[PDB]
Amino acid sequence: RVKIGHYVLGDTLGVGTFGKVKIGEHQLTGHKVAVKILNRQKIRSLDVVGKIKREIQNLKLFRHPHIIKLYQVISTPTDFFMVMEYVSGGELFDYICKHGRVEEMEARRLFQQILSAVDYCHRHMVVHRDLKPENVLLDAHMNAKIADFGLSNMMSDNYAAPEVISGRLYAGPEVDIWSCGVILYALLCGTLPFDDEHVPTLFKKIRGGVFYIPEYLNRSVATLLMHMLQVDPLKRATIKDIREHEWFKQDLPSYLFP
Repeated sequence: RVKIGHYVLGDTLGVGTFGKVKIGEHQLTGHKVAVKILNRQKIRSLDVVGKIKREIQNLKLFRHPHIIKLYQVISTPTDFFMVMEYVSGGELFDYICKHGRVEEMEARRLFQQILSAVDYCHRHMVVHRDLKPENVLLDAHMNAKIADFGLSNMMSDNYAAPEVISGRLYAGPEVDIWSCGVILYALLCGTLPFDDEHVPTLFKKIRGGVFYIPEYLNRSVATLLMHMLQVDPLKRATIKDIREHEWFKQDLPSYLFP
């Protein structure tokens, strides 16, 4: 049984290809952390050590109320221990899959926190790492948190942008907006904007750029979504295009874009 300070490592929160994430618990106060364990032998084998090393150093600097905070890194000759903030409310996509669509006012609130987080990354993240929906979580207070814990791989019971699926070399921040578009749709509707049992038809839809907007959504939010999910990146919204929007400006806390 591995121990770090007063934190005793127990349950496995999520497993990725590079390593595992085990939840540790303070024995005295009951405070929880998330520890990403990265085996040296496994990551030398996958030849990704440098990339990870630099990702950690970058993350050390980060300071955002909606991105996962790295407290300290413990480096033993065999493993890397990344002690990070603990999240208790699981995935956002699982919450939507389980408890239906989100009330409009809450959909906006979560989306404001998410875009803020993506904006921080585009500003400070040196080499671009694409935003993935499975990396948007929820804390005890129902706030969105961006973390790489690999919960979607754990089992108990839209896919990619039009330029991504076309196989060309794409601009990351542009694909992130498209990715933020599907999340907003997921929030407001409870389903994914491009969805079909027949797979080749799914990609046709994504490349076609035509989707369904339910009658319960106003033109305002619909016209933001129609702008975020444009196939041609040259016409696709930027973060500031979203920030100047009628629907997005409403009840926006001024701290999210300082």
